[PDB]
Amino acid sequence: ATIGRISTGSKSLDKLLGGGIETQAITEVFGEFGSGKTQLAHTLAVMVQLPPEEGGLNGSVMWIDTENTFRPERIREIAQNRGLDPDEVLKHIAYARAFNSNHQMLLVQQAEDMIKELLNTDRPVKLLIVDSLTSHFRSEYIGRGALAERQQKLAKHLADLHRLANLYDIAVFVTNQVQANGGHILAHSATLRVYLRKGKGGKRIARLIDGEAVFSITEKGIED
Ligand SMILES: CCc1nnc(NCc2ccc3[nH]ccc3c2)s1
Repeated sequence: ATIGRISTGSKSLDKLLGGGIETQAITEVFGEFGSGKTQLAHTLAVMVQLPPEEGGLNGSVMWIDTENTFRPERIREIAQNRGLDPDEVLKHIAYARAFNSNHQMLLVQQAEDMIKELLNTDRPVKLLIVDSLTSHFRSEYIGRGALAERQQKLAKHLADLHRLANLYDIAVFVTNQVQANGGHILAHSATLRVYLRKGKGGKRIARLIDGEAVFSITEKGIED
């Protein structure tokens, strides 16, 4: 399959990304609590449902929530202000809450069954969100003595996600909380790392890790 791109809603961020986030790729966004990672996730869950002329892929979405932060009301707001029908947009998001890191891993296997079911339809899965990818792994494997096993489980989880992205032509989008009092970047595992932070006057700033884009959080999700 060719590489598809999903617009983020921000022309600034799209330019930094070369057009949007890529299918057949894992995009990892990391930053402090409150930097706006979940707002970018909510916006992408709407954008992917637009036609390609508007930066979408006419796609379905699968969302794995580890922290109870998915907000259907926010999806409705973004959809309404992107000229879509909010009921239709929500109908094409499949949502699940991961109870712990082992259940989170099983949900990715279940995701593959639904991906196969929609593969040959007019609304194939094009976006798989894991928000937040590391939180259960961090809370369940505390202490230096457990770090080796934590890394083992995380590496298998990421390999599973890599496989789905490439095999089924899906954009995988994962968030990761990293700050002074806790958090670890996903080493070299993601296809692409995006650092997100707050700036003066409520602006958000994005940089590619291994220019900068600037945008706001609005009723449209994010925008310049
Ligand atoms: C934990 C209870 C649920 N079981 N399923 C749900 N919603 C549908 C569903 C099923 C599998 C999934 N894999 C990733 C997202 C996703 C969504 S909610």
